[PDB]
Amino acid sequence: NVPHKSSLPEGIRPGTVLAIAGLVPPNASRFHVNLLCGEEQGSDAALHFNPRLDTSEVVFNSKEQGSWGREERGPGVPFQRGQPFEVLIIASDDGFKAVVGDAQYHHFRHRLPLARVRLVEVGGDVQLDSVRIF
Amino acid sequence: SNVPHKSSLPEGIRPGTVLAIAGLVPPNASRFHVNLLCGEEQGSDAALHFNPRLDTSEVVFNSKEQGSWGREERGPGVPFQRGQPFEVLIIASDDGFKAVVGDAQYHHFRHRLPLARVRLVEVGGDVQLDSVRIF
Repeated sequence: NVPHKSSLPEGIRPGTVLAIAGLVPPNASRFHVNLLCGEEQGSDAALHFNPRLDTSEVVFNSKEQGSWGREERGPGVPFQRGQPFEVLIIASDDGFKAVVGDAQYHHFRHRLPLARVRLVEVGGDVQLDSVRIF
Repeated sequence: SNVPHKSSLPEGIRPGTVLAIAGLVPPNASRFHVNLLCGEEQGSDAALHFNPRLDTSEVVFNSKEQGSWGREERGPGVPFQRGQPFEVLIIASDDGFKAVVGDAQYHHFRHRLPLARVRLVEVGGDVQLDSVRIF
């Protein structure tokens, strides 16, 4: 289950849009999208977006110096085993707006500097159709 | 055909706002528009006028301020077709508006009016509107 990696050569800014389309496999337990601050294993995560099919929830968090912050959770779980999905992660000045299925889902206020984000990683139990940066 | 469609934005929009517009260009369409307007009055100032012209095969970008239009900019050819559906994103940044069409970057329009002046999104002209969403 190797995680997908896409570099952000000039990082991201208010107005950057990450569009991720995929399918949750029928036996899926969980998957994630990470906005990381570099290529090092264990690099800080400005945003950890973690749909959990097994525990019926979506967890948001950040990671800094190897320790996880306090979890935030969205309402319910807008993902279904066997079903395709489209997520938008939109950077603004205040944080990240996660859009799922054409509806605003959660707003994660910035914990780390947005200028530190350099890499998108997608891992876990997910079939990745496309990652696009607008 | 959902038109003219108005989405009021009383709190305005900021950098990181995404306007997703989907619809059908009907068989004999001449042109349609997406306007980011500064108020509800007729002839209001426009931070952005996005104007696909099927009849002349151009896409024009412009602004209107103090009742006067600015200098038009033009995108690269026309990524719309009579009889075909489309998906547009208009993305606001600190610097301007990025127009995405069919999942490909199409044009960047540098801000001419302060983004903070925008109060309303209007869609009109020869388009059968599917959905207008603002994130």
